[PDB]
Amino acid sequence: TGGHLYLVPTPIGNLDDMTFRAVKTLTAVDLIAAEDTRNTQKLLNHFEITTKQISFHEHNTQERIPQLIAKLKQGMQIAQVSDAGMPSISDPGHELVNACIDAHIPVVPLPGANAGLTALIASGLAPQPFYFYGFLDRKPKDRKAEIAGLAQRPETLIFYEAPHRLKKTLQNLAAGFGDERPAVLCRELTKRYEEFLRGSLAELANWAATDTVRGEFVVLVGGNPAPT
Amino acid sequence: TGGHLYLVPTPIGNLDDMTFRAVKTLTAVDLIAAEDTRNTQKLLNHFEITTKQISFHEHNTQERIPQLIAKLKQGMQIAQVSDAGMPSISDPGHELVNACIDAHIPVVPLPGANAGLTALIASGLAPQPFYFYGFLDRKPKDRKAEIAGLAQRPETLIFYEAPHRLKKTLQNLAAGFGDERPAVLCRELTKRYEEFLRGSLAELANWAATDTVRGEFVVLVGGNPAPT
Repeated sequence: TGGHLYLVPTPIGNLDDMTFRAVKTLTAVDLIAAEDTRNTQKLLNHFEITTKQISFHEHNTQERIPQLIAKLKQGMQIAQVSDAGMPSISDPGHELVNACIDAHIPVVPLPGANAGLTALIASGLAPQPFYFYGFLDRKPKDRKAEIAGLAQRPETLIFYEAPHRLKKTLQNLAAGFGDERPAVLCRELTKRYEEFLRGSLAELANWAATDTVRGEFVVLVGGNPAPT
Repeated sequence: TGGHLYLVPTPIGNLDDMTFRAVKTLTAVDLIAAEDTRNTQKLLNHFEITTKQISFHEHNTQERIPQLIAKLKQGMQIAQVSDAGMPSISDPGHELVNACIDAHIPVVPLPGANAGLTALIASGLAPQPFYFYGFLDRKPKDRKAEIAGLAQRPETLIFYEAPHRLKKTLQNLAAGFGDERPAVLCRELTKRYEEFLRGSLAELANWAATDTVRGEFVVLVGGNPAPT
């Protein structure tokens, strides 16, 4: 059996969100390439997986990718996992995938947890068509602009936001889209205090300024109801 | 404990793509609302789940939703599952979710299999931002038009297509986007003969005319490299 790269999703805060095939695959490969081996090691212990790990992240790629490709061309079975959910949505994973396609190594993606889509289905927002975006820009000036250039998308839009940034990002959202644009926040997805907060953007920006904001948020935004 | 609606993803052709929490949840609820109880019953047997089912699909919604809401307001724990993967992306599920939000019943989405995203991560196409679309229009005239109105999206686009329609849809894609637009087909995702075919749209339309086309396809299309 030739070398195969397996893309394996991991839980987003609930260990039972692991799949049977994820367990078997991580047990079966010769090596697991992880963003955070210390964090990943916790997951493997809980499922009693003994597979060795190798670190693989954004400070590693230029050194790690050729090492990984080489072991794959030798016939090694390798898994790539991220810190939470769906790997290879981000650059370091996506980059290893392209190297595999280039070296004609097969890539087997396992289906599994994705926070943006999991939130989407419970949001009450129209779940199809949809535009997954992720984090808005870190730089204040660059964010206000990428929002304005999205104010006409007619579909549900999906963002992620870090807690300390939620308030300001909701305000910009409301500035660039309109206060009365429907939206939904998903806090603590898959954990004890999982919570959806639904309302307008103005309404949710306000709420963000009054509360203890903890944990990563999914921020869902209804599309423009009359574009162009 | 109040009534809760659980949205539970099911495999897309591999039974190990089931999650631990999916098993526990379907074991724990009082009732499971399924698109195809006969097909769903097979899944429950294999995991030895004995929970009763109730049919729920697009010919059922107007009768079933009020029945379901009522049992939820009584305190019943109910799960909704689709025929494959991620439920409540489609109308009948989405519609039950809105009724829950309206009646202030909690909705707990479980993370799980989604064919469009699972393909995406192995495609070699830029996986972020992305625009999940699903099936293009059934009516020939309405398809050629919805394609032209997407020819400027700069992100990866994700469609689904039925086998007998793959050839014609690839041709229209190439007519409305340009022959040289990069694309990827994902055939038999998660099954024995799982396969990604990567190349230009012209290239893949051609291939569709020469081969035995079986099973549902994911069809991924790179974004316009210079919009507007």
